Amino acid sequence: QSVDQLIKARGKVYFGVATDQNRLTTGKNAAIIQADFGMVWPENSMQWDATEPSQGNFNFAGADYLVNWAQQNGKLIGAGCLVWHSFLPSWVSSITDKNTLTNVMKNHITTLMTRYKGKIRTWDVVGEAFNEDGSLRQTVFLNVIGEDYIPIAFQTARAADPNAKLYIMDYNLDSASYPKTQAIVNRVKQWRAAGVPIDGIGSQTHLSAGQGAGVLQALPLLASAGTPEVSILMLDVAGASPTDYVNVVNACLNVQSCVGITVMGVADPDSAFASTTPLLFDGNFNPKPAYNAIVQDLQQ
Repeated sequence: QSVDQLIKARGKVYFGVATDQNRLTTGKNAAIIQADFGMVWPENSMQWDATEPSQGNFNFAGADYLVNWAQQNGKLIGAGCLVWHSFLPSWVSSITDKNTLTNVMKNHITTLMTRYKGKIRTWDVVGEAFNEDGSLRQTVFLNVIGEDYIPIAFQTARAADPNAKLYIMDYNLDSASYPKTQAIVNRVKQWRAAGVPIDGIGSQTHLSAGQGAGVLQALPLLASAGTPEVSILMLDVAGASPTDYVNVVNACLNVQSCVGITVMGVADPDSAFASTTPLLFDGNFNPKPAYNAIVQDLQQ
């Protein structure tokens, strides 16, 4: 049974998954995505180091394949991350002029978003901008441009494709008493009051065993920032306990503005954390107990 169809029946937009070309051509990934998921994200093919490995010169072969596949199969598309220190090529992190880096960042955003204009439901514009104590992470963008880089990125993105929902995303937003959770709420409220077009907060939900329960309180706190949408993305859970997965799903159902959930991958062996077997399908592409528990939870 399709978790995407069932979550849509409960009033949400999608249950999605991250993938890319060589997953769609191997294993049983394409068949599972076709049957069970409503939205696809590029795992790597839209990141900066994959799309702009040298200045002004873009690589789109991998991203084009995924966008075309999604359109042919009637799936929604999410994409990202436009500005994320973890996937920056060296040529960007060696720029020291504020004007130059601003133009480089705007060109990167505008080029990617224009190519797929109108085809992408959600863009992750800025990722992992916060330290664990809630201060802003001292990346090349903060050091060279200053805190204005976040407003600039979102303004540029809105102009490039007004149809897309624009998100900021971060991890370790899984507990309501963790300082980073309240910090992103504080800053997003301030940015939206200044007219910055942040449509969503995406919570990168990479969980250890037993941490699902905390999301029931953290996700409503994230929603208190007043963005139109929030989402769970990059979801995986060490051990893949049904209890942890059901708690995350119910957090989504309890938060009106939470539009859906994206899991990090299909089958355990293709996880970056494969030894923790943290996904919903096993190494033989069989649905795991957590998958069936989600199905039952969505039907009750």
